[PDB]
Amino acid sequence: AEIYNKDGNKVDLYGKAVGLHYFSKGNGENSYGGNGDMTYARLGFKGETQINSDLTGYGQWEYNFQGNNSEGADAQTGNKTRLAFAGLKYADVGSFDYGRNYGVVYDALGYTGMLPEFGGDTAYSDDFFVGRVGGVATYRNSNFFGLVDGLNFAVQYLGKNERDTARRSNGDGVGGSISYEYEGFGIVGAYGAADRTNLQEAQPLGNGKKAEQWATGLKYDANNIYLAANYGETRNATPITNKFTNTSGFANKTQDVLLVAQYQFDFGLRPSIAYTKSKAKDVEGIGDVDLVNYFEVGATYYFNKNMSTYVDYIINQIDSDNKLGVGSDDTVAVGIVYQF
Amino acid sequence: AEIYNKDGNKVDLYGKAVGLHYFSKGNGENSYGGNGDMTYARLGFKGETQINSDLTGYGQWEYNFQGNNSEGADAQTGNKTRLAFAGLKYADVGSFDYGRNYGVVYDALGYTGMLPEFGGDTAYSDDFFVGRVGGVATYRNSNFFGLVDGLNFAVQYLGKNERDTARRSNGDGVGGSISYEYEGFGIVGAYGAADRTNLQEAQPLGNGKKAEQWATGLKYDANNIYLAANYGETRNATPITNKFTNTSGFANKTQDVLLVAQYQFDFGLRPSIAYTKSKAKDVEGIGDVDLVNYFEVGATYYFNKNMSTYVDYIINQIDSDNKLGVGSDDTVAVGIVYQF
Amino acid sequence: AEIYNKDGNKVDLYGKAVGLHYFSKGNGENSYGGNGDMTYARLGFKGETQINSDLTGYGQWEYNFQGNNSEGADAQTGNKTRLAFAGLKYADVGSFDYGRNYGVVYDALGYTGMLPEFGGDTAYSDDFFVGRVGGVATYRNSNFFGLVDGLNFAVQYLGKNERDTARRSNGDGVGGSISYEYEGFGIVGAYGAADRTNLQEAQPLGNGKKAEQWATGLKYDANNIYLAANYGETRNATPITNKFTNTSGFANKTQDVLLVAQYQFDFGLRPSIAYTKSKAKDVEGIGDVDLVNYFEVGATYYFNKNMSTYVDYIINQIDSDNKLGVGSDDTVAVGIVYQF
Repeated sequence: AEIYNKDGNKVDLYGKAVGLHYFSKGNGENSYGGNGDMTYARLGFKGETQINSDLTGYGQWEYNFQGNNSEGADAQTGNKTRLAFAGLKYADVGSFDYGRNYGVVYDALGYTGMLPEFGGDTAYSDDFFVGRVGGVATYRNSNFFGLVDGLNFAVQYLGKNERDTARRSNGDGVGGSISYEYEGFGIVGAYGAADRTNLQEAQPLGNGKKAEQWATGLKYDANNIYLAANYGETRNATPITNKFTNTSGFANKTQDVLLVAQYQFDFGLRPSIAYTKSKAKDVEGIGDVDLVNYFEVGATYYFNKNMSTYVDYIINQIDSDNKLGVGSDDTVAVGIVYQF
Repeated sequence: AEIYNKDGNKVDLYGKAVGLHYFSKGNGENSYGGNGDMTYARLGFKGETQINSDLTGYGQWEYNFQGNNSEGADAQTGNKTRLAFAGLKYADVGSFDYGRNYGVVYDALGYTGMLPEFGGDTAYSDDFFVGRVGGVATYRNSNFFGLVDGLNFAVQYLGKNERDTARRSNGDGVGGSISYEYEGFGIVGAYGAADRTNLQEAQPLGNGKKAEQWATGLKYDANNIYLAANYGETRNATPITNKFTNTSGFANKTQDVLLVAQYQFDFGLRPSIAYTKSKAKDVEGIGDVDLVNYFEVGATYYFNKNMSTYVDYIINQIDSDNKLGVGSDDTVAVGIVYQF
Repeated sequence: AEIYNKDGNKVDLYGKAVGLHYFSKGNGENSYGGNGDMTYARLGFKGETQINSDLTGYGQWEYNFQGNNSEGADAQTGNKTRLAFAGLKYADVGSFDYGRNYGVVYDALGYTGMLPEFGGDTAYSDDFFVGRVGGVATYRNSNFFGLVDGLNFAVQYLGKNERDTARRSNGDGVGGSISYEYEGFGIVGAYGAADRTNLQEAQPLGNGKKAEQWATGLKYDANNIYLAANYGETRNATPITNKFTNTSGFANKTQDVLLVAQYQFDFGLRPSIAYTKSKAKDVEGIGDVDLVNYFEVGATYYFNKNMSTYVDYIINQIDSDNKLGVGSDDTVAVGIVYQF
């Protein structure tokens, strides 16, 4: 909600309270999304100030407050800053920003990250260029310096992040993306490669000294219709865990497919149909293993722009004999969102 | 403070900074409220959007930021989300919301939770239906579908919450409350019962497979006068700790009484007089033991609606030979509140 | 940003997103400021309500959200409440507030805490009266009851804070400051002494039962020019660590000097030149050792009041044979700030 706007500076304070609950059988240990209360809230700000006609400064922060913890010792479980960055946009020269933000390969995966509650399985956090990461400097150009309507690109520099955990770490790397949008149609190509840290290399699963990730996407976005598809692959970048051995590391190789089809009725109802499948290849020990594999059917109903509710239903196709221990049960999420 | 209100959506961003200090003798280990700096702040939002004349969507989040921690490792001590839920209210049909919110038995205990700094001792957090809990779906009806002015009820479904701690856990249960308000007078009755988790049962104190809590309340609220009284009981629901043995669990049984008398002078001064006593029965090993027992005398002075200061004084009636180790010293809280 | 102002109550919600990165060689273990992503954000509120013509109530809270943590287990690293207090100001009688706030000796050190990214090295947190501490009650008087323009003083009472750590702890103490400002010129004198806790005394380094800190400051602030200087000393108050022995405690004695010279060009550029040196005397075992010692050259460029960027460069004068293990390498900070 734009709570402030004076002297060329406008501040949008935004947030939401999401009552949420997952239904899966058993202790949801073997299901797709788990089970039980998953309530949470978000609070963030996006500011933008016009330094002059061609120059704009801007910043953004967003935090995640779990609403399913007790007020006891576990009270902070799941809380975190999702985004934190500042930047400048100059005329048709492009924008530049630095901070915790989205990796460039997500310029592609974004296409199918449209499910009511699930989806976007391959867009992991602190996992190089596919989701939100810290220490990324991003340059973006729109309409090719204003010379080509619809042609955009981006290059991104990822600074080394040596964390206590191999999962949340990364070495230096570069990434880029090129996309093109013509009247409802959009196509993207994105790619990044980075150094792996000592600790990532000291891991049991996955083998290499460089991580890679690319994804391409195609979409048709117009006339109440949204159809999108993604295909990408990765080398030693996707994190996996053998639940049996309690071993961990990264998939040597994966091939990822994501399809989404949705329609927005005029009265508020937006049905969703989706398909996801990410399979790992050459896992040291297992061979080829599915990591994610399911059909999604769900629907969101918008009361207006501040209120909505939805049911997301995962029809898990993973099978009980999955070598890594990946869960095979179904999950149903029901939620009620208020937002501003 | 209502910082936003356009297109039927109004956002109230609220909060407070409370400079607070407790005075108790010794290391306040044996006193009622402890001793020393207890400064803290609150930040929350309450939004409400009119989807149409009969339908309203709404959400709320509130957080607690301790102001008495260092900026060192202990910096997060005491921080937590207090409330987080979204919901809908439809015409005279009632409201429904889901998230971290107040258990229904507090519809009763609320009556006497009016002290300047203390009071409301029996309304514990993450303790089934008496205080704030996670994963509660609540239906509330006002004026009996609009057919009976002043007659309200509520039913609430509590979802299992298996936490790492027996204190912060709960099984599934249902609760309800009926209250009636006629011209300054109000009466309430509230009740809930729930399953106890394995871990709650594995505890040294308390014995059963079901937790119960009911409370009734009576109040006279008009003419600058506020007089209220509560009486309730519980089975295996109230958490207790033997300080000697360092044993823990729940009271098999308790009987709780709370009385409050206050007056609001026209110039800002609101004196308070209260009495509280909660006694546990059949504690495995001790027999009957008082858990809370005191007189309260205090006063709040309102400079206006954003500024106030108060002194709350607990005249502890617990005695030094209390079998559980419950403290017997007095405590005096002084505080200065700014809020919006 | 003043997001609210009605009925004599105005709320200023403020914050910033700072994309930040440090450049130091090696693993920045031996450099002055470290190395890598240091992105972060701030969110705070300052409220003020006019109770009547002579009386004002007010409160403030400010929090620090690190933007360089993953969304994993380390997500909360560095987060904390910086300030949290409420208070009243009455006519020319003075103001009083209580909560987590700035120690009075900082009324002096503030003079030179003006560097783009570094500086203010002696103004440690939870370190008695020099930086932000919890449980301080502060009385401030301006213009000597309105009888002497430019003459101000303050007295401050610090309540004992027994934390789990000797570094973040303190006993009771009192502090005061007197300053005088005449047309661009300002002079200050500040002083405080406090009890040290058992745990502080149980430490390997430093010896005494009372901590002291005083600093004097001189400044010339006018005509786009800012020149300031500080000199202060401390007894058993400054925290130090022998990196070799991994020993810790407080410096028996230190002598601190800080000089700053800056100029604000009309077009937005504010160059900075500074010098800092804090040396410990009588360290048990080492003798005299420098703790901080460097030249700073840097510059901030203001796009407007909401957007700026800067480069701060530390020319470390500490030498590689520093007895405590204090780092000797240089550090360069580059940052881009959006704020409101």
